[PDB]
Amino acid sequence: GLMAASTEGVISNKQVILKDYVTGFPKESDMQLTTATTKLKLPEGSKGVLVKNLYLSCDPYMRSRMTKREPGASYVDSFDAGSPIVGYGVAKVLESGDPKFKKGDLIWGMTGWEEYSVITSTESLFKIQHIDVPLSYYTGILGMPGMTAYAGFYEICNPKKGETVFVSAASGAVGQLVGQFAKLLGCYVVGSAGSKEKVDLLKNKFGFDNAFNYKEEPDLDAALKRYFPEGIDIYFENVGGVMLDAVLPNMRVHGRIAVCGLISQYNIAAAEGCRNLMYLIIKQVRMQGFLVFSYYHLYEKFLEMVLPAIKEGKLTYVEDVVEGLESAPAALIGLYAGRNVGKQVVVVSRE
Amino acid sequence: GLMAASTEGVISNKQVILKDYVTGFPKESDMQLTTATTKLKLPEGSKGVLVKNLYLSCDPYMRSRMTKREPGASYVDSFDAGSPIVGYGVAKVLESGDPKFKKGDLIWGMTGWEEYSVITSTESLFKIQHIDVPLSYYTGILGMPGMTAYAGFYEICNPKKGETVFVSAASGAVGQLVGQFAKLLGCYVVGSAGSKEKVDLLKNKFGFDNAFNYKEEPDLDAALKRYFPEGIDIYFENVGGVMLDAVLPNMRVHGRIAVCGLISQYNIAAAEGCRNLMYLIIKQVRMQGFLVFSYYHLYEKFLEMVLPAIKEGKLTYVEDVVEGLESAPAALIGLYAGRNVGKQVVVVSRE
Ligand SMILES: NC(=O)c1ccc[n+]([C@@H]2O[C@H](COP(=O)([O-])OP(=O)(O)OC[C@H]3O[C@@H](n4cnc5c(N)ncnc54)[C@H](OP(=O)(O)O)[C@@H]3O)[C@@H](O)[C@H]2O)c1
Ligand SMILES: NC(=O)c1ccc[n+]([C@@H]2O[C@H](COP(=O)([O-])OP(=O)(O)OC[C@H]3O[C@@H](n4cnc5c(N)ncnc54)[C@H](OP(=O)(O)O)[C@@H]3O)[C@@H](O)[C@H]2O)c1
Ligand code: NA
Ligand code: NA
Repeated sequence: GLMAASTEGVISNKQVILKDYVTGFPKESDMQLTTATTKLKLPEGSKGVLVKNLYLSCDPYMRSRMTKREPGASYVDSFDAGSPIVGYGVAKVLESGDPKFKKGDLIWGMTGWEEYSVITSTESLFKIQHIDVPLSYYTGILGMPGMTAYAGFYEICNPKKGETVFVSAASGAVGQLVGQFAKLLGCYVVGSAGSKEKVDLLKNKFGFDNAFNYKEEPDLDAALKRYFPEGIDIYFENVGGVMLDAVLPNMRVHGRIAVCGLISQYNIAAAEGCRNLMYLIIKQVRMQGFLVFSYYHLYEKFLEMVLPAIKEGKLTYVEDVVEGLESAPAALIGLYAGRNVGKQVVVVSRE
Repeated sequence: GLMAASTEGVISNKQVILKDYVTGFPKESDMQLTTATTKLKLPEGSKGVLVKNLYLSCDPYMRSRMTKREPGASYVDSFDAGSPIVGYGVAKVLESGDPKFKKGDLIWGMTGWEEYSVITSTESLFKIQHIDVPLSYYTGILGMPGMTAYAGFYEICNPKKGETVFVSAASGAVGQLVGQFAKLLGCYVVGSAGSKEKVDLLKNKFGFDNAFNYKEEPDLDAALKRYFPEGIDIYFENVGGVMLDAVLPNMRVHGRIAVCGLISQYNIAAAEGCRNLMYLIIKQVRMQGFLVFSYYHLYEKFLEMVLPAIKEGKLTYVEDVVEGLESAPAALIGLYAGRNVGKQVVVVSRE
């Protein structure tokens, strides 16, 4: 077989399309791998960038964008059926209408699930300077998940030396950093995760004081009392559901719950009830939700702290890396089954 | 018929006894009116007071004390089966072992459901000085409920001029004050209550901007959008249950929920689930429980503000007054049916 090159400079652009809006849990077959065509040229008048995508993030929030809604009651618009999935990634600039960015610069920000994207505005892109770390880190510890852990722990939890900290989904992109931040502060830290592998990772890689497999614990209250005989000062909440109900009676007086996520609720049409809210009164607890995008003014301050800590080996990170856009649908769905061990990354292209 | 006076100075002391611990909703027949005897003499060595009870408070928390528990996981010990109900009241000192208190002084604090009580310690009693108000006010606006409204609204809600405020159980002991405090601050204030009488009281007596009868609203979300077309900055939560679920999607960004009470949950063995907690994240809401007893250091500051406001007619109060200890069981149970119109008081004796 033989394929002539295009005399109009057309090349192939593989894409992951959302075929149609999703009800309940997403399936691989809700997405379609396709091959489009592109002339690698920016639209006339573009103030944006034409990029080659290198790495894509799989992030839990992305399921919410697969449900059809009008712009509102969500912080962000639905995906468009028939168009590529969009999400955070790391890309190389091919052409720019903004002279801040030149060919060969590396960026992170919202991009398409495709080999090549046009991003119409640069105002929400970050130009990468420090490349003495794996570039995939700018989807996790040096991107949106790392900023989430930094904001949620240091700005919402009011953490103090000697406090007790519980983290759910603790081996994941956000949780693995919260627990390290807490350990470095001098807190007692425990995490919950969904397998022996992830429990062992918490104790051995991340230095949590203890951890347990929630899927093997018939009695979550008894598990939390095993590790917190005098209660929990801070709950960093990533999951919601039965774990939140089990936590509430185990909070300390003036305890805090940072409500980062509620991933156990993301795929069911009607959420489970939280039943132990009386303990917010009895223990005088502050339960506070937050959105990372309200804290990006702190990003440069965050990088000034975390880059040298990674270099010094004070902070570490575990990524789950899968190869190719072809892998991306299964990697995204896998978040809701705990398939990922650490932060889920898709490698579209290393260069 | 003829009854000789006792040659040992014994007199009759009517009491309301808890016959046995309560499961589910309390009944009048869970309590027993009885006549004991007393020699109005303090025990040898007593550092406390012998008092004549004048007024008793019916307060929602009292149901929790009718369930048997070990000392813990509740901020206070169960009632004793076979002994008088205890709760906040207003009393006259007959005899004292503490010379701070003399015969004829008026106090408020925790006392027995009886004509005469021995209170073993004075450390938690307040000696009343200002008697140019109804003495019953020291069970409500000048007692524990008034302190609750002051602390919860001014210390937990971070209220600001022009903010939107929603109050549940808004015609009750606490809620009727929160809404007045909010109106005086320049907030837009709406309240929910369980009857037309109480709705009309909110608009006409307390100057709320609006109010509605939750028992007549099939769609609580639609009712809240009627009164809050741009959402709720502060929810002062007294009820929990379906009202909390309806509020959450109607919160404004950086909205606050002061969790004072959850009375819809007090009598059912398993609480209803709160299902809309995702909105704590989407709207970045602070949902914070508190206990009035952590704020009694502010009581003298509270009285310096509220006494002149009551005298000037800036603040008003509505009490539901029933006559006699014989009325007390039905008045207490009535709280869980909304029988009370305003703060529920029992008159044991006017002097
Ligand atoms: N507020 C914000 O701005 C913000 C930003 C970023 C992330 N978040 C939230 O933070 C949380 C963590 O995100 P992440 O990126 O770090 O994800 P992640 O932990 O790397 O991956 C998701 C993990 O969720 C766990 N999980 C999935 N379904 C579950 C269920 N039904 N019950 C309990 N655990 C379940 C799984 O771990 P196990 O194997 O341990 O079950 C899975 O590996 C998510 O809720 C996300 O939405 C919020
Ligand atoms: N955190 C603290 O330190 C503290 C201190 C004091 C009080 N509190 C709490 O504050 C709340 C109000 O106390 P309060 O003394 O002012 O009581 P209150 O409002 O004077 O009386 C209770 C009222 O609750 C309402 N209610 C009863 N069952 C209900 C249900 N199933 N659904 C909805 N509403 C229901 C009724 O009003 P409607 O006719 O309008 O239904 C009833 O009149 C209570 O939850 C109490 O426990 C907390
Ligand atoms: Na501690
Ligand atoms: Na407002």
